[PDB]
Amino acid sequence: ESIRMVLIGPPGAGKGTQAPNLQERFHAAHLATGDMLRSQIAKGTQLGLEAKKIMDQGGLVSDDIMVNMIKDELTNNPACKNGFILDGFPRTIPQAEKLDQMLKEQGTPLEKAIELKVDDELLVARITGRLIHPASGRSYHKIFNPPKEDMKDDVTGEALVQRSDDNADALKKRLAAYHAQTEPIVDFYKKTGIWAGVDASQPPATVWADILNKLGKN
Ligand SMILES: Nc1ncnc2c1ncn2[C@@H]1O[C@H](COP(=O)(O)OP(=O)(O)OP(=O)(O)OP(=O)(O)OP(=O)(O)OC[C@H]2O[C@@H](n3cnc4c(N)ncnc43)[C@H](O)[C@@H]2O)[C@@H](O)[C@H]1O
Ligand SMILES: [Mg+2]
Repeated sequence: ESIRMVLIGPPGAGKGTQAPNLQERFHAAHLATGDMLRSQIAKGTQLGLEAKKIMDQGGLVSDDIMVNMIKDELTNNPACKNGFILDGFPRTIPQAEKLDQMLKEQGTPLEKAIELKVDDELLVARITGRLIHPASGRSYHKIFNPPKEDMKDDVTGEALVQRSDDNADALKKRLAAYHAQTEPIVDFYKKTGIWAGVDASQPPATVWADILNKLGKN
């Protein structure tokens, strides 16, 4: 129950769905930069308000902002001493290089980078059917993964919402940004030898068993 890892995948691939599994199993901290940004928006902070406009256009928030955010969480979040699951970070080559240097100075290098590979065609249905519980970050899908109490988060009973960047127009922008900016990082980790690919087109429990097999832990 110590892992230091990155989850990489296109929008809707399943990072947020699998992260709880990894978190349970390894008692690692789940560091999800999308959720962090959405917290900023919810607190109504100036960073949150300017990030929202970029997020809804399917753009990427500045590397400087994102690196600083993660630097602080690694440094002064106690939970990141067990290990951590990075979800949505790094998202660009500069973020990947700077993370590399941060973890070198701390002497705690990444063990695995798991790519959740899934064709883009499948991603539209996942995005447009998604409901989230804003408070926990938990995602459901109207077709593929329903709440038992529909439109209600099961674990709190609290209402589910749609994400404001979860539409086909923004998603086209999101997918392009992923192929242009994020997908090069997979090669970076291939060169460092910590990459493993997973078939994220399978259903959740099957992807999870695939991830466990690929972490060398099952
Ligand atoms: N480091 C950074 N640098 C720059 N900018 C940054 C940044 N970090 C964040 N940002 C910014 O913030 C924005 C949002 O970031 P973020 O929120 O991190 O978005 P993302 O990377 O686009 O990912 P998603 O959350 O959409 O996908 P997911 O894979 O986690 O999906 P889920 O598991 O819910 O699953 C999707 C849906 O399908 C479902 N599902 C999951 N798995 C399966 C399966 N196997 N089969 C069927 N249904 C499934 C779910 O139930 C759900 O309905 C960015 O676009 C950018 O603006
Ligand atoms: Mg997510």
